Amino acid sequence: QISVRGLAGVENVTELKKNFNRHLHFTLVKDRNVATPRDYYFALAHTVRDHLVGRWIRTQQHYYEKDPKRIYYLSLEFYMGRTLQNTMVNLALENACDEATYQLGLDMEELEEIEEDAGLGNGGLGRLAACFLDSMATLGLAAYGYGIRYEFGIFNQKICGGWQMEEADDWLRYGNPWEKARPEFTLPVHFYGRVEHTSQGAKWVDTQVVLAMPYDTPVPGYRNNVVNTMRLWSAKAPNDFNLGYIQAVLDRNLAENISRVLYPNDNFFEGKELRLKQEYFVVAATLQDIIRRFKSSTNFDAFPDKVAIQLNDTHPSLAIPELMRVLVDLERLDWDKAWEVTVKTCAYTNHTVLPEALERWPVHLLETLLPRHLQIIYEINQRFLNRVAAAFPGDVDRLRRMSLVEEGAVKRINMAHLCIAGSHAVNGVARIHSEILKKTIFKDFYELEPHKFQNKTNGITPRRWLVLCNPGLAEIIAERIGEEYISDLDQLRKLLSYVDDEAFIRDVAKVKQENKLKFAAYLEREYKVHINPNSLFDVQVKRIHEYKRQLLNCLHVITLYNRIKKEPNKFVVPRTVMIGGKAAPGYHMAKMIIKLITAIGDVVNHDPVVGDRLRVIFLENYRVSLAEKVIPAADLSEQISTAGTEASGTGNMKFMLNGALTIGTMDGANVEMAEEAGEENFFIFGMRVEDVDRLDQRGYNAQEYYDRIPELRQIIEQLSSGFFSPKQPDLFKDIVNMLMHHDRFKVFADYEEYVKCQERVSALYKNPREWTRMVIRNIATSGKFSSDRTIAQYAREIWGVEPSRQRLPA
Amino acid sequence: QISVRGLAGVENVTELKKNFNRHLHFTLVKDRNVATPRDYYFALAHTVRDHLVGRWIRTQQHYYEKDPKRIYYLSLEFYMGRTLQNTMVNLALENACDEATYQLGLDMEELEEIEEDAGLGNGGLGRLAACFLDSMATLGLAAYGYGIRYEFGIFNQKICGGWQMEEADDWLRYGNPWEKARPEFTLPVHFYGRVEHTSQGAKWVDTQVVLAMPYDTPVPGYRNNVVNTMRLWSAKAPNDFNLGYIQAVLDRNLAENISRVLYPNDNFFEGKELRLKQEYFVVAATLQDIIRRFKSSTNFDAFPDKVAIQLNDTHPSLAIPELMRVLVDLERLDWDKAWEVTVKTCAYTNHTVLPEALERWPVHLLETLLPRHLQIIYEINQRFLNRVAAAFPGDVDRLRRMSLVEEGAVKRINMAHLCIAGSHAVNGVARIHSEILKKTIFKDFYELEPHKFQNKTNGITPRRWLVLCNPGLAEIIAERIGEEYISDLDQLRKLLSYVDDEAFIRDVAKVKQENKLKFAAYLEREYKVHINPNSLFDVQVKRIHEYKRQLLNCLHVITLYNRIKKEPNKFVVPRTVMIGGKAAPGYHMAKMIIKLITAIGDVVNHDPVVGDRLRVIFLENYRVSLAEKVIPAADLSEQISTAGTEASGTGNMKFMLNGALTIGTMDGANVEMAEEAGEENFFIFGMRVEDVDRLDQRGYNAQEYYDRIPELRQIIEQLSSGFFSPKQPDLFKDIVNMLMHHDRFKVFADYEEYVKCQERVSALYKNPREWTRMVIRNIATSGKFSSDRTIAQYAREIWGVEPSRQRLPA
Ligand SMILES: OC[C@H]1O[C@@H](c2cc(O)c(Cl)cc2O)[C@H](O)[C@@H](O)[C@@H]1O
Ligand SMILES: OC[C@H]1O[C@@H](c2cc(O)c(Cl)cc2O)[C@H](O)[C@@H](O)[C@@H]1O
Repeated sequence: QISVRGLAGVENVTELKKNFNRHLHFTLVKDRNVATPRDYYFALAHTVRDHLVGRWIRTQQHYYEKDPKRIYYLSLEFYMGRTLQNTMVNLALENACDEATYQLGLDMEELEEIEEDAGLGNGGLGRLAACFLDSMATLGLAAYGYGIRYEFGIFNQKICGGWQMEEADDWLRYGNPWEKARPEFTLPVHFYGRVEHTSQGAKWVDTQVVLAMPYDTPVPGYRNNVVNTMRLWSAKAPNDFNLGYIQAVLDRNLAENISRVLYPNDNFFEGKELRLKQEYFVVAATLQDIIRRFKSSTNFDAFPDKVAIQLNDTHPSLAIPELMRVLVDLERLDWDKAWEVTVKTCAYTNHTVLPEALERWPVHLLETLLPRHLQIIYEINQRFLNRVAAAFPGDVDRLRRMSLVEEGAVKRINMAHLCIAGSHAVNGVARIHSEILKKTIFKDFYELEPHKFQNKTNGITPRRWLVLCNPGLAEIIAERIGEEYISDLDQLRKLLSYVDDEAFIRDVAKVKQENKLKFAAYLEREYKVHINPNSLFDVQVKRIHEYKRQLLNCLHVITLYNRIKKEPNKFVVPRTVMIGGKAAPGYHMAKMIIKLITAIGDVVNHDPVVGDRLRVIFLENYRVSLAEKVIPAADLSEQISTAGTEASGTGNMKFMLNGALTIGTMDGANVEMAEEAGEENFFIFGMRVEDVDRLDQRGYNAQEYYDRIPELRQIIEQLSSGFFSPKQPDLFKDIVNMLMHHDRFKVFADYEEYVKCQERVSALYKNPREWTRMVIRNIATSGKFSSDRTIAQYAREIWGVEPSRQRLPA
Repeated sequence: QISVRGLAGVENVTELKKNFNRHLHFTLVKDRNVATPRDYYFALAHTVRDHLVGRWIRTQQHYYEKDPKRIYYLSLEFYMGRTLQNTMVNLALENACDEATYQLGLDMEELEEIEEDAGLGNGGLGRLAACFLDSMATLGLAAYGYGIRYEFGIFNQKICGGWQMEEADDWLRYGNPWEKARPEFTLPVHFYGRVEHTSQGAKWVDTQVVLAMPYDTPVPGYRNNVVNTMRLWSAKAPNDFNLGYIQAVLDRNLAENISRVLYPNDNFFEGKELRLKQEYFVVAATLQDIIRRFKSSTNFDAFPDKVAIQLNDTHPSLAIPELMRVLVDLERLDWDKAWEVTVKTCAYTNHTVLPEALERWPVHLLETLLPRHLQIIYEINQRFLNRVAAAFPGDVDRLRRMSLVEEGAVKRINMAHLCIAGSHAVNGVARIHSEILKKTIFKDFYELEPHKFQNKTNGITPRRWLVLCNPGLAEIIAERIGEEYISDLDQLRKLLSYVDDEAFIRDVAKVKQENKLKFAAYLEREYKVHINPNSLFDVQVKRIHEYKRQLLNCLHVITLYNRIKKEPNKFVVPRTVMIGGKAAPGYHMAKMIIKLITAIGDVVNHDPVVGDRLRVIFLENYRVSLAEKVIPAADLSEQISTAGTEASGTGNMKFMLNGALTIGTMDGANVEMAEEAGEENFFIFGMRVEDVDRLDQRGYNAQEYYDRIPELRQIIEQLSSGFFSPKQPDLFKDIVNMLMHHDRFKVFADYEEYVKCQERVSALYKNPREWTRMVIRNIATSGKFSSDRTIAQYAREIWGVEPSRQRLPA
């Protein structure tokens, strides 16, 4: 149908059809009379998978022969989403499969909806890893993603009576056609035990053993015939485990619980033992696999020339002392040489400055679980602090500030400090974030080793986040400037010469309207809710957190409602306000915010005087597959975190690429986005980081704002009195109390500027032509935020490898 | 190479080779450079599996269109063994695959050894179910095997210091290519809860739900293109199970433990709750599936015309009250009508008379776990005892004897009594066993309903137990009489006209010698033990139990050793005595018997004076795949259970079919075997059932035998003093004490006759020609013991269906 979706040749369509029928018969053991729609999905998936394997085998063969430097990306999260469409896009198979399935009497889009999301991440950090894998394959790097194959991913969110309910994400229930179990590469991982010192070094003995079994998933590059590997470990008990008899067999579950479930916290540290076991499990298995592959190329001098290990946050920080353990205890290298290799091999990416998100493990936990690693950590600390002492003699407070060991009630290890000490590069994820790191939390470290600190602004893959989810927009762009931009997003700048082109303006606007109509229909079909497709689609989708300030959005929504009630017969630009996202199960305040949103909807959506001028919808079960639907449909993107709290954001970039305008604070990547597009083409409001600092020094008093803003006072009084909860008048007392007395994120301080800025948004929306022209100026300058750019910078500036756009033979 | 293994046509071999290469590439994602031998096995398995699916789909389609009466065989055990070779044999693919793999540079037998046994059974009962499935498919019956997909089958047995060690049988580790998950047919099973009585009957409420997910395995008939289904249920937690968050997800294991492990007891009742849950789980899921299939053909009058349910022992006895529950509570049939349907549908096979093996469940367990079923059981009992009271007025002791409810310390339900009451047919498994049932334990029931009681003598499949495991013998037989006997074993009688044929005599003897040489080499290659291939192979392989009297064998072995030590330079027929089998983990005495066997070996095998004249080997990890190796190699089959204890035996039939002579008591099927071959061609010794009864009435005193048999006295003195355990002199005190004071199985009483009979065996072995002639007379009369005969009798006399040897189209 559309050009960017590839060729549907006679030979190709015929071959796809026969292979579809072969899989239905031989693989699924079905015929057309008994086949379910799910059987049809699987037949398609296996057919597409067949096209991957040839390239997969030849890619890994190519790496064996050429022996390039290998990049190992270690993460506890890979938020992959669905694989079928992505695979078709990257292999240029989409139109051919669409035609083939149509001729078989099937609708491909319907089959695509059957695939479960691979939900092995929480949000931004997990999705970044997924975008990064796509870009590394597209840029021809010999890269491997290593993680855990969780049996249960992020929970499915149900809303019951306005409250979030969690249910297990049993994503493997029907099987996963994309993964290949590799039980032959099973590796042992050790826990507990004790340390013995001999004549020939230390020995870690009396350990409990858990097996790590790898499952490999292919990662196709964009039309370059490269297929890299994501290797995910699964926990298995050894066969003599606990070996009355029946109980011993049932107790195997204990060991296998390591890979059972993803911790559902985003930007929050929960110091539970099972989480620590997960972190060591991934690191121990991965490092053995790395070293095995290195030896099959004795002399570890060349190790950093052939291996790069990227630590995604501090979660795999144990890679540093584990590498030291292997090099010193097992390979018998001297400490100083081992340390040189480790530092040159490892690099660390920081993703947050929130104190509650920083990993600080109790010494007593590491003592029992990983006694040898604790010893190595102490030795690293001693040697590091000796360097600090020599550099800044007599500065005793610096020594205590920089220590890997934090003293106090319980002694803890600061994992971020470990990562900096043992890595040759430390990077933040947006320019403002990387500056904050050097100025505040890692200032001491920056002073000691300034060369270590870098910036790598985040990006998103234009394959999933434009071509896949928004083919209509990708097509009208390709009509003007060709197809090269899909792997070279800077080419979108060429669209600036079309900002006054009336044909293009109409097309951009048409694509958005189509996206909005399709999404409006989806809301009725799957959730029975009626919305006006001509209204402004005002959307905030992201994890529910206090710092992300969904509450500030709520205040604006109520302001709009109160203004309509005050002057009903006055014209207002109609809005559909959509908010979605999951709350961590134990995060009470975030759960209360969800309830508030639904409660506001309950009042607003049923007020006759409001009509179809204002609607508030909570988007249930926000996840990658839902993002692919709602983002192309959005008009306004809400990126309203308190300045200095959102390290980067990536949702922001997705909205920019898909034709939404942004209302946002000067936080994270918003700063660089506004810089690229021009501040006049962005809706910037609120405190800058410097203004937040000034308020903190003076002392933040929310009462001041309540006293001086009558509209804000009305809302707080409505919340307190039970306007949005008539049967439970005091339901939102915790929210009001927090807002009034202990708001770390200064919601009130940005309220006036936010509401004023929102008025400017509504004004522009009244003029469709000038709204669309500003949209074009955004899309056209979004090129910097391709993860291809991000990965190219990592490759050149951290890993020491050159990216390549050259094809491998088909 | 050999005729019975089928044709290796040019077209077939070429096609197999290309499909092998396709699976290696596309299915396994490997090439010839990285492929492991296990990859080669899987490529072969997938290639052979492809040939099954066409026939599988068309068989199940045929059943849908023709709507025949369906046979449901319910068992907690299916001891299937390996599937690859069996599939090739039944599809006539063995020579073609052998040729194809040879041309690819691979040895097929080596690949066959890679397959794990499907060890989902304990011994005789589990293996009978497997033989039965083969025969039902071969006889063209619309039959379904229903059971549990245990994650862990029978434990692997390791011998350490002469002691049995158990390790988990992780048989699914590498995947199972034969099964097909059918998550679309997932069914809920209910546990616990309580009963509510309404206006419209009883209701079972507040239950805990476990999901039952089916996995289907194909069962090919012998060259008739029929492929039936074995459906095995796997336990799954529902997604809202327990739905802090992490613990709730980890607790899903509790529900899923139902299908985790096979209880490793054979012929022994362990009244554990998890076992009861397994028994209900299989029954509840199966019956819903049965009824679903029946409704898709309202009126349950025709139910018994379209459905037969065979209960394999009492393990699935809950099918009776579960069918009543469904019919009465859910379908709203009146009691009397529901009961008529149930009785006409169900039939029960008894497999034991041992009191310790009979299932007697505590009322308090059923009360908590299955409250509605207990109520139904009481009502069944009340109505049944009313019939007994009317038939035998005033006989109050009969009422208490026949009750389904046993009074005492703890009230129990006798599951065997339930089965008789609720089945239209009750059968034993050998003529003597079925007579014992009518005369002793079920005498009261036989008097009330004589028509109910039948015999169905057990059998074994001649596919696995001759063609597959002994191709050399199958071939020399086919040369003389053709190939028809493989599905018509009575044709072996034609071999009687060859008993004086010198060519045939030499061939039979040659095949045995070849089998013995191959097995002697196996013992060195995989277990580093040296044996003399010219010695008599004296083998007892079966589960270790007191009733099977491995101890009587031990006494004979020591007698032979003591006789050699007394007269070293006297000639004795050389023997290799092989004993193998697993002991239940909690069965202390059986574990002590294994230790005794190894201890005897330790002394005997290292005595220089003995030389290669006597060897004692314990066959480690006895299982189906090992049976296929050792049985064709045997000269003498030990079937020496105390008369009246072995219900049938099936190992006995396997040895008879494969050219071993039998030393045995007149117990189980031994009686019918001796009858078929002629008593002169069998080595029969010891007490008959009547002699055991006379001894019990008088009182068994073992001291009498000790006092009057000096050779027996010497052995007991050797055991007591520590001759076979010099470092632990009292190691075997428990064994001596049991033998002397509390031997339920009268080992001493048969010792003299056993030793005397063994002398006659040695005498015959000295004359190879007359030994072989007797062998021919055994093989020739083994036809009755084909499971095709057994199943034909079940079909005609119990199920009311006609078997068919007619092909379905290829
Ligand atoms: O860098 C990817 C994303 O990581 C997010 C992020 C950082 C973390 O440290 C953890 Cl544990 C989870 C997470 O989603 C940041 O909040 C977001 O600003 C950033 O865009
Ligand atoms: O009928 C099959 C076999 O079942 C055996 C047998 C009977 C049982 O009741 C149980 Cl629980 C397990 C078992 O293996 C009998 O001991 C044997 O004599 C018979 O040949």
